[PDB]
Formats: sequence, structure tokens, C-alpha cells
Amino acid sequence: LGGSPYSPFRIGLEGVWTPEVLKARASVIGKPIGESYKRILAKLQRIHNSNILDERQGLMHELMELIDLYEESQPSSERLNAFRELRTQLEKALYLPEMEALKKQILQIPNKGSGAARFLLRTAMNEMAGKTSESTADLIRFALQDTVISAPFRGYAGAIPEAIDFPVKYVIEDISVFDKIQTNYWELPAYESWNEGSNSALLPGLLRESQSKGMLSKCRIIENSLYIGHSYEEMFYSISPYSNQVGGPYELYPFTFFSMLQEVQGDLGFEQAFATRNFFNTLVSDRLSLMENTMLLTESFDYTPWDAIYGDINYDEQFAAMSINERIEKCMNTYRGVAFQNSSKSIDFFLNNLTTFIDNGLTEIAISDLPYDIVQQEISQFLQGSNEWKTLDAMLFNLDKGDINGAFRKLLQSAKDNNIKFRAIGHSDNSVPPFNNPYKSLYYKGNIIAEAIEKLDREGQKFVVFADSSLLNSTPGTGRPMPGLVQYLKIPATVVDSDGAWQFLPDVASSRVPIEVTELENWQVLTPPQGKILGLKQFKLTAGFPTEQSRLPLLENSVSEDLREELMQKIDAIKNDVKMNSLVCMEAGSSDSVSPKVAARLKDMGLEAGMGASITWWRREGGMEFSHQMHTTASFKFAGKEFAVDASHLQFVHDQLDTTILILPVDDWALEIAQRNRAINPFVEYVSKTGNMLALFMPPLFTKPRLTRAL
Ligand SMILES: OC[C@H]1O[C@H](O[C@H]2O[C@H](CO)[C@@H](O)[C@H](O)[C@H]2O)[C@H](O)[C@@H](O)[C@@H]1O
Ligand SMILES: OC[C@H]1O[C@H](O[C@H]2O[C@H](CO)[C@@H](O)[C@H](O)[C@H]2O)[C@H](O)[C@@H](O)[C@@H]1O
Repeated sequence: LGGSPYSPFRIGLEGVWTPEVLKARASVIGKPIGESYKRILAKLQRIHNSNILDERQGLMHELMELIDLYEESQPSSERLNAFRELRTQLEKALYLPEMEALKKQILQIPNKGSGAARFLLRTAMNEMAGKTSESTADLIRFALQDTVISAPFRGYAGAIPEAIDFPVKYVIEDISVFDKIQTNYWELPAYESWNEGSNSALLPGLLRESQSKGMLSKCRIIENSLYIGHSYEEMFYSISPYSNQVGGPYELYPFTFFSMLQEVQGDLGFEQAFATRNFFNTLVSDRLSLMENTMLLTESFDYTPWDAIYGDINYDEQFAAMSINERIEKCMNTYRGVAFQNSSKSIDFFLNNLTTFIDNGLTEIAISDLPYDIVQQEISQFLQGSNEWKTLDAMLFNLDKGDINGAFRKLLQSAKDNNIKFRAIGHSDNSVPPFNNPYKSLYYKGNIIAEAIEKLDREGQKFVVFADSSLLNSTPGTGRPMPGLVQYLKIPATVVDSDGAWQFLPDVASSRVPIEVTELENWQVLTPPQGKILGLKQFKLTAGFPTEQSRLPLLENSVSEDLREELMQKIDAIKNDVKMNSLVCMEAGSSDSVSPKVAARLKDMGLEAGMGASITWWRREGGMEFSHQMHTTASFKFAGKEFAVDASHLQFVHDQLDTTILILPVDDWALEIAQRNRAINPFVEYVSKTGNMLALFMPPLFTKPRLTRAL
């Protein structure tokens, strides 16, 4: 069932007004339908025409924002009674009564139609359904601190001129905002020969001159509006006094352009102030996608393999005891890789010993201090001897503090001359400081690790990585530690001392922790109790009654081929046991007394007892009531798997010739029982139950089918 009427998450529209009902409710005498209101009406229609439930709830969140905006811009509008009513209906259609705390957290985030609320509700519902792991609270925490997601949108929503040939990220709509800032950049010594009245008058010149030198190529002014295709982070790491001093390789013009952008920005966020809404919404939803993958990556990470090699208290001494050349040989031929802290000292040491590394099969050098999403093609240009690498070059001046030599530049140079592959593993997004928040840090680290896993641990590779200490070893994560590049790649992290000692960098215990959290306001746990919701639908027989014929593949595929014949022997033994056939019952509810007798007989036959299993579900009763129905079974253990032995299954609808004792892997047993009973929202616990504990065993209460509000 792709959208069951029995699911609590069906997002039903029964209690949400249609456009025509709204018209009559929001009609005011002498006031024709304005443009805000006509887009509110079109959004409502889309909601009612929406078949895809995820999209529907997305559109509903969008409508809530439009109503928020209308309410803010028209505080005395007489249409506000109807709109406030509609907004409440949308909240109640999306957020069930038991979701109050979730609702409060999600709807406090600004810009309800930005994609954050859509993502958070999707995640919350999957978490409650037991289809995703525990993640919602932490994603809410990430969202609340993020300078893009948690910012009320103040950017550009207008159209983009068609003459622009680059994808636009930021727009300054009215150029005259530059003339409103504190600093007179037109009065600067470097612009006396320009003789310009104001900042906005400098602007066309600043672009034109930088544009020729290679920089700022994705900036265009059309009709008093400035359009930008360079990312905030790209600009920050390629434009500074280190790369843009007076009379330098890239002059002053980019730095002045960026400096006054930041002044116009004020104490708003960059994206909050200048971003296109399209680009804003894309950023919000991609940040959340990526943080989710990062968190998933930390889940159940096993430190045992790494600690087994590098985690002994004295590994530092065993590393130090070796000669420098013995370490290089070990790192290259045994570990297949090593990582250095991103200091110039470490780079210098590496370069001083480069021949030794190459002779032992070094194939690649990787650094996190450059963003592949910006400069990877330009890096390839450098290596191919070509000249189209201006942004790369400017970023190297920044990394090298404006030095002509500089460790990072030397590193790139050696890779070219020695035919070693060079890779950037940094990602530009969310990479600009301050890193005063563990979630921003974790997000940034996670993207670098994902790239490194993808590109670096490949069987025919011997690599060296240069990265920040925070990226190399473990850091605080979401409910658990966030492991470093080095743990993920199965390598050691190293530093070079101030007096040239190449030493191991231990993963300290204080870093291998969860991020410190306060519980969110009134927060309730979302994940289901214990056991499993099979599905939020009505289960049905797909292909008629099950038979021993149909069950055979389920039994044979449950175990390896060399164990197949022993399982069948055990199943034959059970089905042809005299005391087992005595226990057979087709009375309604008989599993209560039968199941324990089965467990006792299995024991006496010399089989290993399993935990058993129980299934419970809702059943439509007379007069719109739903009762709970349940069934339990004993099991045996074989090859680390549990097999139901169900001698009371014939109380349920069955094939005419069917066996009296049902034997299937527990998961196949549950499905069969659910389908034969046409079970609504069935729930399995992997224990057999008896007496009161069977008689009142029911699914999670939020799954009991209910009517939608109302109106
Ligand atoms: O745009 C209006 C306001 O919307 C949000 O506040 C609403 O939603 C909260 C959570 O459900 C409620 O606590 C609150 O009573 C509602 O008004 C948002 O949190 C505010 O910042 C907006 O001003
Ligand atoms: O630039 C200041 C204004 O920012 C917001 O308005 C922008 O964002 C809205 C939602 O995307 C658009 O509808 C609107 O056209 C944009 O200008 C904010 O809503 C306003 O209060 C500010 O004046």
C-alpha cells in the first residue's frame, strides 16, 4: 500500500479548506484578489491536487510561510481571520496531537517553505515508523545553529535577466545600497586616478579591471542590479590582503569589491542578505541531506581495528623508535598511507624526504586546505602545465600567508615535477569561520571524510594526506564520537615537532565523545518501543494461500547450502514428532497454551530454544472500533537464526491441505500471519508471550487507525 488510509502519516486533507471555501471566507467587499492572495489560492489548489505525500506536506509548509509573510506585510488586513484559520488547519493536518514538542521545534525555524521543515517532518515520521535511525533531534540542533537555515530570509526573490550566462547565487537588487555604507572607497589612494563620486560609481570599474586579470569573472551589473556566481566561501578564501595587496599579482580591486559587499551585509548573514531564494532553498535542503549522511557515517563505527594497530599507549614510542626511513617504508608498504598535520613544518619534512616516499610507491598527495568543488579542474590545469588556474593561485597565496615560496605551493609544485597525483579533499560549503559551533564543525569535517573515503582508500594506492588536527583524529559528534580521516582510512596521524621530530599524533580520549546537549523543549522520544512495525498499511495475501511449496524457498535461502540438508532433517523431525502433533490446535487464541508446550518439547528433542516471537495488529470491529489481535510462537535456534514452530496457525485462514505445524524463519512467519489475517499496522516483538502479556499485547498506540480532523 503506497499511501494507506490506516497510516497515521497519510497527511489527509479532510480538515483543510479548498480554494473555493477560502474565497467565500476571505472575501471582502470592494477588495479584489491581490497578488499575494492569488498565489495563496494557487498553492492551496496544488496541495489538494497533490498525490505524492512528501510533496503535499512540502507544499503545505510553503503555504504556512506565505500566510506568515502576508500576516507580517498586511497586519491590519481583514482577510487575516480566514488565513489564520487555514494556517492552523495546515499545522493540525501535518502535526498529530502527540507531536506537540516536534511541531514547536520545527515551526520555530524561520522560512517554513525553505525545505527545512519538510525535511525535518519527513525524518521525524520515518523515525517514528522505525524506518530511519534516531536523528531528528540532532538535525533540529544543526538547523537551529546554522547561519543559513536559522536565518529569516532577506535576500532576492525577483527574476534573473536572460543575458547572464552563469548560474546566479547572490543578487544585490539596488546598487545604491553601496553608497549608504560608512567607508568611502572612492576616496582611497588607489582610486584617485578614477575620479569617482561614490562607491556605486567605482563598482562597474572594479569588476571590469578584475575581470581582465582573471578574477571576478562571474559578476555582472544589469540595470542597477549586481548578479554574482562566485560562492561566499570561494571569494573569502581567494580574496584577502595576502592575495590582493597594493601592486600585487591580483591588485586591490577584488578585495575592495568583497570588502564593501561585507559592509552592505551589516550584521546579517551573507546568504540571508544577498542569496537568491532559489539558491537559498537549495542550500538549506542540501546542507540537511549532507549532515544526515555524515551522522549516518558515524553510526556504529568500530574503533577496534584502528585501536588494535595505533591505539596502544606506547605506539608513539614504537613509531619514534624506528628510523625515519623505516617509518616511511612502514607507512607506504604496510599502512599504505600516512597523514600529517597541515603545518609548513610537516610539509617541509615531507618534501625533504620525498624521494624516499616515491621509491616506496607513493601515488598520491591529498590536502583538505583546498576545496575540490572549486579548484579541482584548476589543479589539473596546473599539473598539465596549462595556465587557467587563477583561483587556485590566489588560494595558495592565502594559505601561504602571501609567501612566494610557501609550503602549500611547494607541495603542489613537487607533485607536478615528480608526476605524483594531487587531490583537494576539502569542500567549500560552510567552510568560512568562526567554527564556534560543534555542528558546523561536524558538517564540514563530514564532507571532507566522505570525499576521502571515496577517493583515497583504494587497493592500488599509497597516499599522503595533509589536514587540520580537528580533521585527522576524533571530534565530538551526534550522540557518539565523530572519527577522523585517519580512523576511517586505517592510517596514523602525525606531526612534525618545532625541532624536526616526526611523531605520532594520538587520538586522545577527551575528543572521542558525543557533543554536549540539552534536551530540546519538552522533547519526546520518536523511535518505536522495541521490536518492529512491519508496515503502516493493511497486509494482504499477494499470491493466494501459502503452501509448503511456496515456503520451501524461504527455508532453503535462510541458511547456507552446506547446512541446508540438516535444517530440512530438523524440520522433518519436528513435523513427524508424535508429541508435537499432540499439541496441534486450531482454536482461536490457542497459541497461549500451545506455544510453551512446543518450547518444552523442542528442548526434549535436543534442539536449542529460541526466544520466540509475537505479532499483534489492529482489526476493524463493528461501529468504527478497532480491536487488537495477537499471536505468539515458540522457536528453535539454528545457524544463528530463529525458526518459528507454530502448532496453532490453522486457527487462521489457510490452504485446504496445509501442514498442521508451521515452520519458517521468524520474519517470514510474521509476514505470513499478518497477510493471512489481513492485519492493519502489525507489530512484532521477538519474544514469545503468555497470559496477560499476550492478552494485552498491542501495537504502538499512535498506529491505531484514527479519523482525520475535522472540520
Ligand atoms: O510567522 C509567525 C510566527 O511563526 C512561528 O510561531 C508560531 O509557531 C510556534 C510553534 O508552533 C508557536 O509557538 C507560536 O505560537 C506560533 O505563532 C515562529 O516561531 C515565529 O518566529 C513567527 O513570528
Ligand atoms: O530584503 C528585505 C526583505 O526580505 C524579505 O523579502 C524577501 O523574501 C521573500 C520570501 O522569499 C520574498 O517574498 C520577497 O519578495 C523578498 O524581497 C522579507 O520578507 C521582507 O520583510 C524584507 O523587507
